[PDB]
Amino acid sequence: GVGISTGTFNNQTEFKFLENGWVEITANSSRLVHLNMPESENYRRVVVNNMDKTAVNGNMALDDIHAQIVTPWSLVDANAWGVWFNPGDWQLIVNTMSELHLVSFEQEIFNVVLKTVSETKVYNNDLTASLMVALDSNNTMPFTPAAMRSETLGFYPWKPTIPTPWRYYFQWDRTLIPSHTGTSGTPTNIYHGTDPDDVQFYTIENSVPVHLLRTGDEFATGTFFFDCKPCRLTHAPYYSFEASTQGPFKTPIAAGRADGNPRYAFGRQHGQKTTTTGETPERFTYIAHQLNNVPPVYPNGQIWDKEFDTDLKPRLHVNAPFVCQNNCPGQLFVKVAPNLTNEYDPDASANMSRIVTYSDFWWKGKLVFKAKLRQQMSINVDNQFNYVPSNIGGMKIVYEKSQLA
Amino acid sequence: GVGISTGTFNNQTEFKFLENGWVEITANSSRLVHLNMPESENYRRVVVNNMDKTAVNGNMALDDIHAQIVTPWSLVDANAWGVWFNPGDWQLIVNTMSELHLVSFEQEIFNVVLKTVSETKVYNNDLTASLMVALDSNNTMPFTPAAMRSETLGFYPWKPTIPTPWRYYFQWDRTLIPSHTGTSGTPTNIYHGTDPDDVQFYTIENSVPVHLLRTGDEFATGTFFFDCKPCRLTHTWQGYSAPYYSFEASTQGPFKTPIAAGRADGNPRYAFGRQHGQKTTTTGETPERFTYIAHQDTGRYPLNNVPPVYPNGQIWDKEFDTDLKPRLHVNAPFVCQNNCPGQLFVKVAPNLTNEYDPDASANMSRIVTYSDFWWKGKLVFKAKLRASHTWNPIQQMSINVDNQFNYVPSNIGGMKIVYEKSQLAPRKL
Amino acid sequence: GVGISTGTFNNQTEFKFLENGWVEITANSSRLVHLNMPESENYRRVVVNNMDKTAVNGNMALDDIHAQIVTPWSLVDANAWGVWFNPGDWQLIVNTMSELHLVSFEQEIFNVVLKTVSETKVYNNDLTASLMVALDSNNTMPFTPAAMRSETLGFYPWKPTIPTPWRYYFQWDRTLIPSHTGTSGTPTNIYHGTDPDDVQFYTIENSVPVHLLRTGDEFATGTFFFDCKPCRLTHTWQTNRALGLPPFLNSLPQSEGATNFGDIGVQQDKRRGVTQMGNTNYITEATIMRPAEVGYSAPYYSFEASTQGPFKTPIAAGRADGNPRYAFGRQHGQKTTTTGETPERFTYIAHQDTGRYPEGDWIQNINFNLPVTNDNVLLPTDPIGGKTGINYTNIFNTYGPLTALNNVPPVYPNGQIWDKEFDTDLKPRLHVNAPFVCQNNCPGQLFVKVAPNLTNEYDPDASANMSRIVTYSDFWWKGKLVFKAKLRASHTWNPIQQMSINVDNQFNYVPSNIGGMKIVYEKSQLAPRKLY
Amino acid sequence: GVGISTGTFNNQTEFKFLENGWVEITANSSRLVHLNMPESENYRRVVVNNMDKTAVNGNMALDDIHAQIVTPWSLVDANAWGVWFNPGDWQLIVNTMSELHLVSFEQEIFNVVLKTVSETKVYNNDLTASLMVALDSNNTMPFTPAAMRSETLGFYPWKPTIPTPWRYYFQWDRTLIPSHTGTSGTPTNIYHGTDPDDVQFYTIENSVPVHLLRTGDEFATGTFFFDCKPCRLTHTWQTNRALGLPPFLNSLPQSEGATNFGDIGVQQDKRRGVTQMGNTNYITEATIMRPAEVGYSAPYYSFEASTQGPFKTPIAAGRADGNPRYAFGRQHGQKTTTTGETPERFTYIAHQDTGRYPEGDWIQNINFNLPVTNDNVLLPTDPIGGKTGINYTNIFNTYGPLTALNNVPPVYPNGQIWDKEFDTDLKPRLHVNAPFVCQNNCPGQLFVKVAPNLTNEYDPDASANMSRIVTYSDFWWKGKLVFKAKLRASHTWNPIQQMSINVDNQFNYVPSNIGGMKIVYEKSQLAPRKLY
Repeated sequence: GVGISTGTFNNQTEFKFLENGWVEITANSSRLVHLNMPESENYRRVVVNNMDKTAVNGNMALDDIHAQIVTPWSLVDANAWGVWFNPGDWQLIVNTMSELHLVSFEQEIFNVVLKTVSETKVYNNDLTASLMVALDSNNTMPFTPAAMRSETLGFYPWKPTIPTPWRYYFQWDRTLIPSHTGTSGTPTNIYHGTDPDDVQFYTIENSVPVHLLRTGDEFATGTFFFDCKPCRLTHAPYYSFEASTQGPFKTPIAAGRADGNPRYAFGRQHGQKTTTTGETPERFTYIAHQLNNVPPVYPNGQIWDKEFDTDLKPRLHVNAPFVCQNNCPGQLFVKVAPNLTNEYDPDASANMSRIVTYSDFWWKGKLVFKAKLRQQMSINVDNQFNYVPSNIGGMKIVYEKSQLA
Repeated sequence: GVGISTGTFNNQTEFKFLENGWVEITANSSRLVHLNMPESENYRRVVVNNMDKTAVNGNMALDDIHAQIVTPWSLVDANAWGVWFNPGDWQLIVNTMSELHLVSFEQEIFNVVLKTVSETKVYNNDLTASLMVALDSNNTMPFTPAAMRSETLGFYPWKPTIPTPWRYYFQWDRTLIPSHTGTSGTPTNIYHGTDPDDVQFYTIENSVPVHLLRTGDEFATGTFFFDCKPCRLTHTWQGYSAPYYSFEASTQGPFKTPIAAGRADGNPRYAFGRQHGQKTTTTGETPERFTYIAHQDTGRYPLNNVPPVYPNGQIWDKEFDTDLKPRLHVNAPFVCQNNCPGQLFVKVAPNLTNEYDPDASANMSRIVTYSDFWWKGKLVFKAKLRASHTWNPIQQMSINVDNQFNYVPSNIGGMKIVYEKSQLAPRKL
Repeated sequence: GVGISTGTFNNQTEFKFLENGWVEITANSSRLVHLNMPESENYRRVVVNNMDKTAVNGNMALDDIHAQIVTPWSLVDANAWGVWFNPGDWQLIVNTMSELHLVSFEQEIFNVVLKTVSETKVYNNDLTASLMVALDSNNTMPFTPAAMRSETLGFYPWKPTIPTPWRYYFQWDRTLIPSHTGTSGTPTNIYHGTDPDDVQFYTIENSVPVHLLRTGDEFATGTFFFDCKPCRLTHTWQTNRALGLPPFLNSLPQSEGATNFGDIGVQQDKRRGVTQMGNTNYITEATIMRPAEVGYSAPYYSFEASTQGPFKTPIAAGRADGNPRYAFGRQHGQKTTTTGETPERFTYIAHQDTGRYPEGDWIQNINFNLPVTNDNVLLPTDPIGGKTGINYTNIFNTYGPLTALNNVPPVYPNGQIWDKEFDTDLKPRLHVNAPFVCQNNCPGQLFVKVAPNLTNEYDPDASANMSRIVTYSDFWWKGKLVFKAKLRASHTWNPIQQMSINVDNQFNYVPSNIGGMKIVYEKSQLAPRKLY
Repeated sequence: GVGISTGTFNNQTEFKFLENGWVEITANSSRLVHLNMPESENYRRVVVNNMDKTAVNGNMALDDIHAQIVTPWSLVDANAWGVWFNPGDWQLIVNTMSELHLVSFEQEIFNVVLKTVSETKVYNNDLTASLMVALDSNNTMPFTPAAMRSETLGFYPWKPTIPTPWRYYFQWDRTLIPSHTGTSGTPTNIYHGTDPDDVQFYTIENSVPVHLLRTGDEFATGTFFFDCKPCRLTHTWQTNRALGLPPFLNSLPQSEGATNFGDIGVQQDKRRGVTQMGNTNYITEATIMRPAEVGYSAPYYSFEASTQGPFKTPIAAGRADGNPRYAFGRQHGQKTTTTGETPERFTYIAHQDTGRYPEGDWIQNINFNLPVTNDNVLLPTDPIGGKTGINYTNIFNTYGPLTALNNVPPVYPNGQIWDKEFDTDLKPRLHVNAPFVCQNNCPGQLFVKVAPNLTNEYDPDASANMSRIVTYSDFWWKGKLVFKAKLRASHTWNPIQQMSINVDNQFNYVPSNIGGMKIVYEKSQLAPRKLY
């Protein structure tokens, strides 16, 4: 019933030394996930357009036009290195391993809590409510990794996290004619529409089976198994763009030398010193010491990515060190179910009235690696106070290098 | 479920006699433990610096400068004699036993209650919330014995108790040069910092498995068996010397030299609160104190193991990790040779409001929550009955007209637990 | 879980019949027990002293000095007849059965409910809180029968009852030298304190395992089995004068009438017989040697003082003096619709005879000059020590090897069923408060307590008393007391006395028109029995 | 647990057809029963005494004098036809079936919901409270059928219903000497009290096991099996005059018409046959012997007195006198939208005849001079005792050995199904209140009561009533009542009378605009039966 705990928290990293110099690294991660109800229950097709900001000449790069489907579901995405390791185990990993294999992965949701709010405020339990959960075992919905927009789960184990609200790109048509400063006119810059052949409207309910979870039950994924090739730990015009119906896009660069090497911007969930004020994210440029695979990036580096469905297939992915050879883990989508009031009628155009409900549920992840034992990464006077908390409770995770030897 | 209890309260002390003059002494103990949520979840690195008191010349002994990690957890510690034995059982043990061993220790948390508070206050059961419990099985965390700070559980089975909030020493660099009162100059007094090489930052989440306990399920520690040497409940009437009141110093600051003997210099002086011996209905913040003047006469005017001190003294302690280990520990009679029983850490889980978002730098908004959970443990000893070698009788503890009323309550609920000596019998050296 | 009932209510009485005349009387009793939380969680050593009432000269008997350890626990005690039998069953037992054994006993608490109070008032279920239950099976703790204080459970299955807050005598030392009205000064009336070696501080927590019960669990004791001697539901009418062969009447009467008596045909000094007064020729029914003595005189209303203070001497058999007096409240027999604090009272005048009549006794000189002179005889009229109100019977004591007595009768509904034997080396021959006495061990006392339900502001290092959520519990109690009894036989031509409803006591056994019930005392030893 | 349902609502009637022309009618019934807590938890003894109304002369029949023991418990009674059947099912019974037996019966309470009210009004649940449920399987309690007060469960499946508060008769003595308007003084009219040898105070706690039901458990009464005689759904038209062989007719009619009668040829003083009136040669249809007497004349609107005051003499079969008059409320047939205190009423005019016509009766002298003079005949126009309004038929009784009766017909929807046979040594041949009579045991009555939900201010020693949390409970009752019925076969050429819907009675069997519903009365015995 309600009073039985359904799981156990686990955030230890286990290093099981095997025969012939191999080692199995089991990274357990566990977070307390907070989830508020959706803003609206209906899917919305919204087109953003910053024409007033980019109709001016000489800022072709500042283009934001994109059509996306706002989906009420929220995405639980642990695809980032910071979710699984603190600086101690990554220090051990970079210092003592040589190659690294991505082995297996599982998740589970446990100890679901659902609460309601009413007027001053009072918070009450709703034992009858439910949390809608869906796992995309067959990848019906599009693959949307949250590490790109920096919206994965928080890297700190002892603080809660929120899942990112889920959305995907609609397919549209756009043309923009570039120009330099002092150009003698306004180039063409319009939003055509959507090609009907490219219209695709995915929905979680039609696609994936949804498990309704009350306060006393669980959802658990199967142990999804990888077969990716290993990544070694031992170790192109500039000012260029291209364009299509998507609009302009900066060209890809295979390897490094606010340009060249990749720059990561991030917030307080994702390694920034938590207690600093302001909305400004803290940033780093990953100047690595260096086909050759891209290097991992503690903690905003994405771990895995999907192979493309195109006839062509690139030699390497710019954004992740590993790539799904044939299949990826299923994306986990969550949503607090509609808690309706008695005044609901569906034949009124007004949006439905709902009881203000929110959910707290614990997530546990397990991620297994296999690695072969081979500078020395170490603490020093300069970097010392980055790896311990402040007086008033702040903490940061400075980025670190994945290839030293 | 919610409506079914999970364990039984027990404070019985059981004497089971065995062959060859040995006695098994099973000391059960049970308490009701009140746990508030942490003041803040974030791990804090706090430095305290009493330079105002220490800078005055002659105040070297008042050095209270240190650095500590303030954990968002609390420790349930039962490493004190008073938790297990009432005065009558201690009288029986001291008066009839010559030697004493340890056998085992287990624990459990049962009947979790988890309540919330709303504004005039009104109290509501939140059946869904969880109590985090983590037992450091492998002794990964620093061992922080609670008896030295009088932080152990209460010694009265009827009064509820509280767990100590947990905190451990971070490393700090410090130096102080002494100066007597009347010295005109100001000595060196500086907090140097902390060595990078010696930094250690542990968290409960990454170090130990953490069980969640809703309001109808248990946690049970397996019976951890000791291997300690015998403790003698007799004193030799028939020693060593040391520098009196000499304060040595190191990277962390000054520290007094421990002495393996005593007269009142050298003898340990305890200070404790109302949970742990002081009369419960006396007002004021001052602690009750005594000095344990042992019978063994190991000291000399200006070796054998330390006495047991009832009710405030320790039972066991962890052996040092150094290659060369000391002859004895000044603070407990027994010492675990490879591992001590694991430390039990408890915490009320976060209970967030709808307003929460982590991109704000401020502390999280929460629903006020507190936990009442029953705790039970059993501590297994093994003792040998004495034999009357001498013609005369030995000294024995006894109620008498002076100490009579210490052992029974007052006209109101006042109770106190006075210390008794623990090696009354003499032994031939 | 929470919503499943965990037991049944049963207040039936079953009379199962066995071969050879025996009957098994299984008496089920069930109640709804209401328990408020303790006034304070701590143990208190309270000392009571009514020095002002006792300092007045002549009030030796009004002493109430004692020292009691007040305890947060409450005791669920069912040791009284009214808890088990209603008046109709008692009619059946006393009228039909002769002997009455005690076979077994068991208890169980079930369907625990537990609520909280908060301010107007709102009552909320507090499911996760606990009721704290203990059963002292080994009888390590002091025995405390609730029957003596009118503190047992209620005698109505349809009224909720309450448990008694438990308390036991701590040791004390006291001296109270007597006085009469208008004595020369103030006698010594001081409270010494407590001697150290008799101190005994008991607590539930250290002594017995305590079970924690939530809204959805039970506690049941085992079936205790007694070994008590039989109690007799008959009574003996024969004093010494009624034993043996009566004298041969040589001259029987020739007509009916109270005035026409029979006559013994031989002069008193010429009669034949056997007598113990060897220096006398007279043989009379007052002087003929009987086989033994039935009953015994005792110094009635004598007070003796051990170290704890004065107390009355118990008298084994009554006539007045000796006969017990029961005072009881509205749970236990007083009319429930009455106002005021005055208890309803009765004196149980037992039918059993074998008492003494102190105004009829006398002592005379050994020489035995039968028309006795004043100087050779001592009467109840004669003062002892010059006090006009005291005579020799107030100090006399005929207890000896020749004395024979009966056990005290049962007293429905307020009396006590069983009792524990003293732990002394030499034990008493009877108990004045119960017919059955456990020889080795008695039913274990059952203790109950509402567990601490703390508020967020708890701080055990502070000296102030703890703040608790106001909690209270209602739990159903059920018990099963099994008797074994023999049926009587019509030994004699005449009928015997039986209990019966008549026009006088009719309305004592049915409720009034506003719900007022009462239970009135019934005699227990109606039928006569041959002593010799 | 709390959230798992524990039964299924069912109100189907299933007609299973066996071989040899029998039908097993499985009557299921289900009702939501609402129950408030008792008004007062004590058993009360209340005397009703309307001396004001019966002291007016001539109001003797308005004697409402009685003592009863009002109890906290409430009774669930389903002993009425309307609870089990609807008009369509009743039609299929009475139009098709000849005999009806009673086979089985079982009950079950399920899905107990308990709620508490706190002052605006907010209705909170109380998952820990309990509902007491008792079953008198042994029939130890006083039997109390609720049909004779119209307090059975309601007859509509969708409406919720309430159980009757329970009460039973205590003993009393009364005398009421009758009088008429214009009498010279006040007759004796006094409540004598109660006699001790007849006192009987039953309590549910002491006499049956009582189960506690929390929200999540059931109580299932086992299947009770009847042994009652067949109730017949046919009626007997044959009076004494219709028995036997008719006379031979010589002059049969030759034309059709209202006045075209036949004639018996022989003179009345020359007919052949057998007659009882031996001194009379004349043979005729009022004279010819018949095998036995059908029906009996009884003294109508006669009253007799016993220790408990006056009462009416019942009559087995009515023609007015004897015909039962049913008064009933909105649960039990009256139009549910009606307002005000007035029961809907019907008088059940049975089809069966077997009655008497008092204005047609007469007695004449044994000589029997045929054109009887005035002084040789006692007509119903003749006074008895000089009273012009009271004739000989008012005091007449001709029950005898030759008297044949039919059992009382069923009455739909308010008629009682079964009744308990008297515990007397000599038992009545028929009961007038229900067709079936249980020879040894009827089904155990099912008593219900909300448990005491106390507050923290309770002490038993207070004279005032205990303070309770205002509680009420809703629980689902289910019942099955299995019959066994024989299908009729058409013996006659002609068609029989049948129940049928028509234009006049159309809107009695369907609801109104505002949801009102009514259940009108239906005739039970329709098809004629061959008596002889």
